[PDB]
Amino acid sequence: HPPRIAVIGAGPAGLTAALILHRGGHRVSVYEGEASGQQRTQGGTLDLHDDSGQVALQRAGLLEAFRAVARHEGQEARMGDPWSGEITTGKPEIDRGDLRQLLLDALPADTVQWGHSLTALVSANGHGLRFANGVQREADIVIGADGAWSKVRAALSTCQPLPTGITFFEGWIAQPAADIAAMVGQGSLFCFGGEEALFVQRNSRDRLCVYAALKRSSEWLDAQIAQHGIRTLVTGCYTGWATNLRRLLEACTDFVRRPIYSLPADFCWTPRDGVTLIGDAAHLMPPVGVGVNLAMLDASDVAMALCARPDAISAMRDAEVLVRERARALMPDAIEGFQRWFIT
Ligand SMILES: Cc1cc2nc3c(=O)[nH]c(=O)nc-3n(C[C@H](O)[C@H](O)[C@H](O)COP(=O)(O)OP(=O)(O)OC[C@H]3O[C@@H](n4cnc5c(N)ncnc54)[C@H](O)[C@@H]3O)c2cc1C
Ligand SMILES: [Cl-]
Repeated sequence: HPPRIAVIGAGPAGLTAALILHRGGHRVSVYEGEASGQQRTQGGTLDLHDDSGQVALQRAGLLEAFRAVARHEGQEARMGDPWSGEITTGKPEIDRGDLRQLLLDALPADTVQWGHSLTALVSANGHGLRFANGVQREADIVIGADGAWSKVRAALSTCQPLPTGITFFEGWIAQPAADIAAMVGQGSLFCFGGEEALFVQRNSRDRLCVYAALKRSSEWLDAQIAQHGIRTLVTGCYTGWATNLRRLLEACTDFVRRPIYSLPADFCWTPRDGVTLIGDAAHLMPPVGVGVNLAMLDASDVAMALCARPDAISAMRDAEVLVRERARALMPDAIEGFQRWFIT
């Protein structure tokens, strides 16, 4: 019988896998924890690399669609001196929500099962899935594309992501003043102040995404935030910075706390027939510019294998080796490199 394929997660990995499987004539459902009204809130910017994200879109028949919608407007990465506030200068881009929309727009209406938050995977008739809403399903193939805190990973491993000692505080400037819009430009502004850093990107709707990155223990942040709240704590950490960069920070309405976790480079799970992990589920690592690109490439490796080969279990097993070998080669530099951003 043609296999019942369950994808857990409607991120870039899960949607990329579902689209390649659908186009290969496979029966695929994606189970997404979030309700449909959740895309269109995410608008951070990213670029798809010619050897990963763009390969995945080509495999899914969407490379030209991506090229039609991408910005090719020569977005430059700028550097800011935290103390002088001086800015210097030294790749097809798409907002995160527009990437997810592109994949959703290419899929049949029924593909994604919204409000299906996986709570258990129970293996051998194949694999049982239980959802927080009480729904039960049975699948022959389960692709874990369920992100940093993958429930599918929790079925295969007791190993958890570890804190990096860095937390990003994410803010938005919906209508930047002329001065801060001109300072950031059309692209990115990166400011490394040691244990404080500031990462700003303009998205396709001329909104600024702000990451206030703090090297602080979770315990210290808990105490300070409990007392002062997020906004006061975040702004308080940059009082030694140039006035121009502090104004950029103070223009943010709210901040969300985004602890930066990573799986360890030595991460392993015992392979299980008919179950695998892709993207952040398989190899969550600090945000050094690989995550969406790897997620989509992983999805395309696994989905192509399931389309090309009649032995589904063996196809998945071979694709998993490639996913894991590729990620293990990148994770040490990602983990150590990220730490070196915050050295003093
Ligand atoms: C602050 C920050 C900045 C980043 N910047 C960049 C960047 O500039 N460039 C870049 O390439 N990457 C960046 N990343 C990394 C990137 O966001 C991720 O690597 C990428 O989104 C992973 O895709 P995915 O499909 O594996 O997982 P996700 O995109 O996390 O998708 C997982 C999906 O699974 C769903 N889900 C979770 N648990 C369940 C469950 N139990 N049942 C059902 N559904 C579930 C979630 O709702 C979600 O839709 C950044 C990350 C952070 C934290
Ligand atoms: Cl990343």
